[PDB]
Amino acid sequence: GDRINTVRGPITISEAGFTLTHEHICGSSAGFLRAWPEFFGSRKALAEKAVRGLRRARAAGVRTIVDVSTFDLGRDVSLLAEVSRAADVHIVAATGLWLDPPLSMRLRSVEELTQFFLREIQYGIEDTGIRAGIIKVATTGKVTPFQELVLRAAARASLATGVPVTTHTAASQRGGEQQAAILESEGLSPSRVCIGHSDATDDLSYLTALAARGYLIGLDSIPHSAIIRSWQTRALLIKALIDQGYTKQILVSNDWLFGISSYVTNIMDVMDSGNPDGMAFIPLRVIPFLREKGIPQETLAGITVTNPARFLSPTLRA
Amino acid sequence: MGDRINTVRGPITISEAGFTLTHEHICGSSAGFLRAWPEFFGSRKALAEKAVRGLRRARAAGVRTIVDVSTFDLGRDVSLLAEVSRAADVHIVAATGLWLDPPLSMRLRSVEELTQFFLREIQYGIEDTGIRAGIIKVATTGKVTPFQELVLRAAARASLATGVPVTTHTAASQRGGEQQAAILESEGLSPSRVCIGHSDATDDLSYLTALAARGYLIGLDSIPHSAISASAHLGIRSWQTRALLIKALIDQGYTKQILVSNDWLFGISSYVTNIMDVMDSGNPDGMAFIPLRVIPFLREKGIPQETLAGITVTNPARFLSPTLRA
Ligand SMILES: CCCCCCP(=O)(O)Oc1ccc2ccccc2c1
Ligand SMILES: CCCCCCP(=O)(O)Oc1ccc2ccccc2c1
Ligand SMILES: [Zn+2]
Ligand SMILES: [Zn+2]
Ligand SMILES: [Zn+2]
Repeated sequence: GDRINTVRGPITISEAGFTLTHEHICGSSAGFLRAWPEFFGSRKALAEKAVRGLRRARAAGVRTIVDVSTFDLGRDVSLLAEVSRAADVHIVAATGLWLDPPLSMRLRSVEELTQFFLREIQYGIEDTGIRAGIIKVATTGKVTPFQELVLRAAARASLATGVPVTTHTAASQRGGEQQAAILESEGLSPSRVCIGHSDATDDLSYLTALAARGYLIGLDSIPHSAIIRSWQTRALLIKALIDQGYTKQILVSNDWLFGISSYVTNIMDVMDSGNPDGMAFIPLRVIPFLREKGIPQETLAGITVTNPARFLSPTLRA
Repeated sequence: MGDRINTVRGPITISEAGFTLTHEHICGSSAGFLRAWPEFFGSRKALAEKAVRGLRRARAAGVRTIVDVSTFDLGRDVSLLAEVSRAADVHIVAATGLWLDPPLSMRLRSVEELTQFFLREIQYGIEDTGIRAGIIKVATTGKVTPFQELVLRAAARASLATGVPVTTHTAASQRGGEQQAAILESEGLSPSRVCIGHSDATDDLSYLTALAARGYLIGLDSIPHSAISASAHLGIRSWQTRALLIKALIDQGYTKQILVSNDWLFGISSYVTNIMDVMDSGNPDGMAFIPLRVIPFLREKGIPQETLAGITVTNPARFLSPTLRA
């Protein structure tokens, strides 16, 4: 133990089950949900939609999701705890920073950012006692100077705790290469890192090189195509990496959410009509699509159960 | 409305406000930051206790009310305001609006949506506290951005629907007040509902008097910032220079347009670490700087006691009093 922190407390890795490693309850901004809950109809309406959505995902086999909403994505761990309890789905909460850090974060040193990430992992988030079980970082283009500080702080928090790092990248710009250079310079093992949004390219050699270095490859936005590139085209990247022998490097998810304020108004209605399966898109469409392309059950179980368990269990490090 | 002002302890009558500092902060931060990382300030309790000591000392020096012009995106925590207002027994008026650091969920909103957010905070309450804003704070860069113009129009519509005043953050060295006033007036807002803030950062009396002559309130609100080289041997600019702008505006006949404040804080995270120690070293009086140093300096220049009382009492009362909506 080696246990994984969830918003309801620690769980053993055998409890994690079928895990979606990149999801959101709500994509927002710090403070926003509590200051303007009517933007989502109400806090109650958002909670009830998320409960129904997680209960839908649970009925399709999901047992754990990783909500990679950070501070600056408006993460509200008390909402996560509520919907987790009512849906009987484990939710792992995140620390780190995404692409919208306020001034009080932008002006911090790497040492200070490290103590904030560590506080959220070791002590708890806000006054809730809920501890993060993953560190989420986002970078753009070439890593900005501040984004490099965040990566180094993330590496340092991970190295003290064994909790893994998952990233937001622009795959069309091959952004994981710069992320990997920085994280390795800190001494972080690639086996502690998921390079996410990696399904947003056709450049397989970029993904294969990262997997061959030990990185987990986050093919985590497949339903976003379903809203030229078909979602089945993105799904075939999973088979491509399987076929090259890197199934133990693959993590798959929807990158879905149940409310969104960090974008144009009503985008949630467009997203939901584009993907009515929500977070069940992965188990209900991608998994059977991979099966009829000849992927065996043992491999799919490895990807959806074994890999997330290894990824999320704190190590220390191989 | 009429003769009642919303505070973090609930409504009070005009007469209760007394000596009022119209531009102050308990904590200069970011949305969510204080609750997510209180040990940045030592602890929430350590920050509350520092604010309470500070407000008590300002109260001993005569202060009865501060206006905390911290917006959502300056990390306003009205629960913290209410706690320290009650412990110090000093009225605190809370703000809505948006400052210079709106997150994505604010940056992508329409004017109609921002108008609703501001109305929510004035008419219903901030977050789930029931505490209603008594002022609308807006900030612009020198030249107003498209989003900042949206914020100004929403602030005007909220002010016109509720009667609560608007107070602004400007770059005085770029005459920021003039672009703001033009946008506000294009929405039909009276200049008498608007304070143009940080106006003591300039020595351009022509800029200050023209705004005053249109009925704007002039926020000479950061006097002690001057109290703490460069390559060109530039020097600082003393706090007495800033304070003499008060006398200048009195001598031009615009006594009734002057608001005076410290723009102080008891914690700050929206700046490089350790700026708070530097500020407290430079101005140990905190928010008491106005009553303990500025008032006697102006008295010493022949300004009558009753003129100083009108500036620090009557002008804020007239400005804060909700004005115009049946
Ligand atoms: C800016 C959208 C708020 C949620 C961002 C979370 P993400 O970095 O994982 O990826 C997303 C997630 C949802 C999106 C919806 C519309 C457009 C782009 C989107 C990108
Ligand atoms: C920029 C972080 C300070 C919070 C904003 C307060 P303000 O914009 O109303 O005026 C001040 C108030 C205090 C300040 C202290 C150091 C640097 C800048 C300052 C600006
Ligand atoms: Zn992302
Ligand atoms: Zn995401
Ligand atoms: Zn300001």
